[PDB]
Amino acid sequence: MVTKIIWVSNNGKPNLKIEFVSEEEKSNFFKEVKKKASELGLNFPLVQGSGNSLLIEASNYPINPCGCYISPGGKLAINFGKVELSHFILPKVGVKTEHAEIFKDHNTIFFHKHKLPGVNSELTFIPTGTPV
Repeated sequence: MVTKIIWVSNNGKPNLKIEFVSEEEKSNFFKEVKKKASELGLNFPLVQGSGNSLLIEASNYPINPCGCYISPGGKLAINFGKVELSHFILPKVGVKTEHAEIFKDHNTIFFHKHKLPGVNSELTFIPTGTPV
């Protein structure tokens, strides 16, 4: 699983760090997400961080809409370019309605402030069928 996500700031811009239980899981996610982005004609700025982590880098509107940005209201937002990429990614990360505003026919989510309030805030996930 994705163990946690972290709002980080790199070179003054918001990124989302994504940690995995293993390097194998990280590598599979990287490959699958890059494949899906390519099939959708998108340059999705998912980059390597470490053996077990990746980063989603900042958006570059209007050249490339995909990536992280801070919304006017101060929420960490991620634009996935197309709804199909958001739909593909979110269940693999574990992001659900309790974590973010998610719209069925739109390409962008907004993390709730109370879940990810700022830089270096972390959000951990519950493994699906974990015993008490």
